[PDB]
Amino acid sequence: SKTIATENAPAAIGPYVQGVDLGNMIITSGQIPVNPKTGEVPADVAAQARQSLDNVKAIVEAAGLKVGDIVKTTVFVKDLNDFATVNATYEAFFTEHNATFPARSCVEVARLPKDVKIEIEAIAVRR
Amino acid sequence: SKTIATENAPAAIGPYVQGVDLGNMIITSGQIPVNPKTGEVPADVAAQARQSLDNVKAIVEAAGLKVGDIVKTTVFVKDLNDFATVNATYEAFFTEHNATFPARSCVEVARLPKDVKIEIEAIAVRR
Amino acid sequence: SKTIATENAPAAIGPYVQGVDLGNMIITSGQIPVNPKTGEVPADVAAQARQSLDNVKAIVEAAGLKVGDIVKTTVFVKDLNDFATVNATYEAFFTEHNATFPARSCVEVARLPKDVKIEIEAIAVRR
Repeated sequence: SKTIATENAPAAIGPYVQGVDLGNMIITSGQIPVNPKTGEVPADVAAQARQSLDNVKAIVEAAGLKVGDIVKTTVFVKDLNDFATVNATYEAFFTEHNATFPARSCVEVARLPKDVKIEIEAIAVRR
Repeated sequence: SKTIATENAPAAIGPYVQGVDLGNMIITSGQIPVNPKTGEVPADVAAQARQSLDNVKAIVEAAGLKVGDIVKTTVFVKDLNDFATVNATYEAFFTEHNATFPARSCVEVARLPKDVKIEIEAIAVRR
Repeated sequence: SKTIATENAPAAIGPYVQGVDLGNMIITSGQIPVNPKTGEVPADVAAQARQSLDNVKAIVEAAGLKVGDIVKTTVFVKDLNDFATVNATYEAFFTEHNATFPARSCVEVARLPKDVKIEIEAIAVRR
């Protein structure tokens, strides 16, 4: 197994790595909507969902996989009242990559790192 | 890898599939207590826990596995004060299937889809 | 696949096992900061984080692996305001084991079993 490290997702400053490549299975850390170019977080929940998904994509692609290889996500949100918006963005993201939708779990948590509105972790497979 | 799709669990309307069959490992989406026959959610927390477990079972069985093949679950609840009840139902469900209990994580979240009281995701293996 | 059962982590009284050994992959149950020798929970959040990590370590080691084989954790906390402290302890724990940091997801939940401040689940691999 090996660490996945890419400039295309926010740098792993704390005691974690961006993701792990286990051979057939890749697992990402929970991605928050931090822009890897600027370090900023967009205000808009739809934009946050998209930034988190782009961060997941960067890690999966750094391991040689595609968005279409993602088979399971967990989506942690700060407010389920914004879920229609998140769902629309999430759906669009997968559609843009001609990807079958992953299996998913979705819950509203009390708070997320940096007070973001969403955090998404993903599992992808080579086969 | 392939999608698991069964009439025996609530249809996957949003941007997700019910579960994924990765070869040896099967992963389900987080199941909420929606009845696949009627679309209704039972009021009772014990009944909700059982409906979620039945939904997990439907997906695992659609992949050719048994409840006894489930090795890890995550149980998200709306209120840990109802956990004795949930635990009793969960225990009964596994016992009914002559199944070794899976590894498990349990947390109280702020809110769940459709305001349900429980959501359960599961991992099962063929070997 | 087989159950992992060790006297070195709190006994699995409810309907769960401490962890599962799936061959290459080991998955633990969500560990809470209960001391396996006394059954008590330390007051201090740093001490709680360390007790949870020690419990994870006991299960991983019972399967023949090391802390350095842990590749993904999920850390559920009661209060993200205590996260700097948790992070410091978590970092120290991995460093003490000369371990590459795992991938990680971190969220604040509404409540945890026994009103603890942290629960940590982990995935480790042999290869």
